[PDB]
Amino acid sequence: GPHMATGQDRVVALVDMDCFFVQVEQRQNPHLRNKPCAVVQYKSWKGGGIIAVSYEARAFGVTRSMWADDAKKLCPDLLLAQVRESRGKANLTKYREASVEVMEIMSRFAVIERASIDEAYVDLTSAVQERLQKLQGQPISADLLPSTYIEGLPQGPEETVQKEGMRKQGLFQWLDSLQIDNLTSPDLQLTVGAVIVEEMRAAIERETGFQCSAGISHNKVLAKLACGLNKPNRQTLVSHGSVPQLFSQMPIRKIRSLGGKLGASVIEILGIEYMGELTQFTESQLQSHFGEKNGSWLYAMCRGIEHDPVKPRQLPKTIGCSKNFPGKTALATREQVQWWLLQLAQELEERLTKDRNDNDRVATQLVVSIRVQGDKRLSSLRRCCALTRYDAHKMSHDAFTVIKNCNTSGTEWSPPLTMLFLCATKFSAS
DNA sequence: ATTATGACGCT
DNA sequence: AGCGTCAT
Ligand SMILES: Nc1ncnc2c1ncn2[C@H]1C[C@H](O)[C@@H](COP(=O)(O)NP(=O)(O)OP(=O)(O)O)O1
Ligand SMILES: [Mg+2]
Ligand SMILES: [Mg+2]
Repeated sequence: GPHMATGQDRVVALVDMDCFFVQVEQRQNPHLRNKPCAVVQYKSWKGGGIIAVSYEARAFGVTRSMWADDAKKLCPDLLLAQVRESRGKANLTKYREASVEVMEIMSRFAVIERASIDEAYVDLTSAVQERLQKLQGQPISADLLPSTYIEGLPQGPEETVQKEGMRKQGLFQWLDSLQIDNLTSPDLQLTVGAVIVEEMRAAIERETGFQCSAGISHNKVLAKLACGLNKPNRQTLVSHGSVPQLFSQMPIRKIRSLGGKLGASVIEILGIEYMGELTQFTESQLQSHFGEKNGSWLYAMCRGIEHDPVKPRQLPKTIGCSKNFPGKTALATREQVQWWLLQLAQELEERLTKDRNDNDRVATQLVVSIRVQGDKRLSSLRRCCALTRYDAHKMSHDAFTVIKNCNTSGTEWSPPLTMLFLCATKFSAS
């Protein structure tokens, strides 16, 4: 009763750009705007591999990982923008720089955690407290929440046939039920968080041209889940009270970290399908199947409770360059391996020198990873060496020295390499 | 031949 | 340190 935590202590948002690489290309090329469009990498094999898809193109069934030639069968008028190629490889610099634009705007509002190139978590607890104090007892107008969905609403008892009418009816029920004179009300705190996130999203769109979606809840897992509920160009508030019904039909795999083998094991060992079904197990039972850490996490998460903090980190902690060499193109000679290590190392040096100038830090460790032909894993081997100078020839020579004894017999390289990966790690202030 | 590349856990 | 998992 009075001592059971409810996981309502924080306001956390997850902001995620809508079809991000597509919007970057559409801002640059107005002919692509408001059209079925996708971003592709590498044209020669099957038209290239799609890595981002506009919502207009998704309506035809175009998806990430599809070959462009196959996407064109579903959507003959599909427009395509190609990732830049430099030194024989895809180069993602344009999208990293667009990401920095968005992250720098978000960081004006609150401390962010960079979770991917196109999304960040926001800890809004302090910002909400401040807004609630300057705005004491004032009601919250629906006009301050023009793109917000309240998950689970409307419920109960004609315009509720179009989606915007449903959105507003749900929002009206929520606001009509708020206790606005209670500064410690979790529901009120989430609502003010949503007001701030509307402002944040308006600033992003105003200052970059890019649209995004967002989730607002009490922790990162619920904010991430909420964000996807009403994409694109909308934000969703998931309250603590909404959790039982939301989770009652929510496949386990939809919760972040449960989309792989662990979630599969939860389903198979417990014989359940939905996140809410987890409430019927004791914490010790869950720890017995999934380990102490996972068991405690699952016990809390199925009740809507999670404590993982929004880490104060706007910048990536590693800077890496990778290229696959599939099928017949696998690297089979020592000259080949050395040339591609140099290409990767030259891109890496460019990115590292810029990083040192921008961010006052230097990487101190170089990690080299390879995949051997026939291995299913993303890395067949990983070895590190010191990164003492931002020099591409030195980095590539060192990488070759750490991996060269993976070569069983030469001039020749066997078995052939199907992936090379260089990663700079262990940054220190400079 | 689903690529480029991020974070973090385990031992 | 090096491998495994999960993610966009
Ligand atoms: N598996 C992958 N491989 C390569 N690039 C990828 C990728 N997944 C995503 N990207 C790149 C390309 C993506 O544009 C970007 C962000 O990924 P999302 O946030 O998962 N998806 P998006 O923003 O496109 O659409 P929306 O969020 O509206 O559903 O990262
Ligand atoms: Mg996105
Ligand atoms: Mg994303």
